[PDB]
Amino acid sequence: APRSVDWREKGYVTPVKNQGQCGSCWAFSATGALEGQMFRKTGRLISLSEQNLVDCSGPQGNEGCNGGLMDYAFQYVQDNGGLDSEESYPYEATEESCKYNPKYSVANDAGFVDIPKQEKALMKAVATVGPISVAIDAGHESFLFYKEGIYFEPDCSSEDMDHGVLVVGYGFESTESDNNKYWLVKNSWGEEWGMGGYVKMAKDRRNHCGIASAASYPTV
Ligand SMILES: *[C@@H](C(=O)OCC)[C@H](O)C(=O)N[C@@H](CC(C)C)C(=O)NCCC(C)C
Repeated sequence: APRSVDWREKGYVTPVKNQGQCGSCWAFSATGALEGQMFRKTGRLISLSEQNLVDCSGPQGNEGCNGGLMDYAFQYVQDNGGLDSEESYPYEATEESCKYNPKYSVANDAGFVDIPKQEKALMKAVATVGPISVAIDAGHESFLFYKEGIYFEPDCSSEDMDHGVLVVGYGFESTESDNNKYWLVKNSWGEEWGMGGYVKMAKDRRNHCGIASAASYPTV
């Protein structure tokens, strides 16, 4: 497979968003993955509504600002027959009653694919599909203060993930330790966090922070 992938250069990726103080990481991960697959299909990049997911995908198992899962979001879009655009259903960082309106739907999916729990399988998916939804252990102060370089947290867990994010590619850069490979990850904490809102997370370092343990994408 390729040594370097960046789906932002192919037009698959919207700008970095900010979930605020709502526990809706799962919705931002899911919209990011669906934005990529919809672009793959139609050639149009349209920002999608996280609030739509927060308010409306409870029946699929999500819990609004109290948490959720990207697969449940993908199941909602399939079950519901649509998902509204960001512009039409903007983000409020709080859970309200469902206000979905199919007239303003701009996306659909026919299910989702869970990737085997191996970084090699994740690499194949990123290389051939587009941006991929992933879960990571972000529960460390080092992640809060990340600025640049390849993120490696020795206390990171590969089994207990708490934050859904989006892999938009992978690459390499020479480092002191010769652990040079990284996943290119879009976060949802605004562009002031990390490197314009992105983090390079250690790749092929024993599933660091669990990035390959719960990876998936929607079928479009
Ligand atoms: C993620 C978030 O906003 O983190 C703060 C930045 C949420 O807390 C969240 O939904 N977490 C989620 C696991 C992620 C998606 C890997 C979770 O804890 N889900 C629990 C089960 C769910 C069915 C309610």
